[PDB]
Amino acid sequence: MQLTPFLILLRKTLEQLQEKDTGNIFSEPVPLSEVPDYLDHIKKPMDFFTMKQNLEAYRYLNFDDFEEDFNLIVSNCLKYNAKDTIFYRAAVRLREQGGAVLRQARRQAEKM
Ligand SMILES: C[C@@H]1Nc2ccccc2NC1=O
Repeated sequence: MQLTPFLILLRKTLEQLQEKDTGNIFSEPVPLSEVPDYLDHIKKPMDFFTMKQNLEAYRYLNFDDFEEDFNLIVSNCLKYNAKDTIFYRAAVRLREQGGAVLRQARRQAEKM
């Protein structure tokens, strides 16, 4: 498999995932200024801006490593926030809508 078409696919997939995050609540790292306790139990924060930087640093060389960091965005949010919050439900919705995006992208990758 060739590297450039694969990264082109990951770039498109990342854009499709960001489109599902309409509030842009996962676009950038969680502000530790407003959430000073966030690192107490979130051992690896993740967000789409960080994912873009990892992508361009050639840190995602297979679909699973890309998908793992997306799942981290979701799982961090479910962990930190109470179930009755907008944040928690936004993570549920992203898990649902992003899973469909990821399944189609992986089918495209496996054709390579
Ligand atoms: C991910 C999401 N972002 C955020 C921004 C500002 C305050 C708290 C949060 N908590 C979150 O989980």
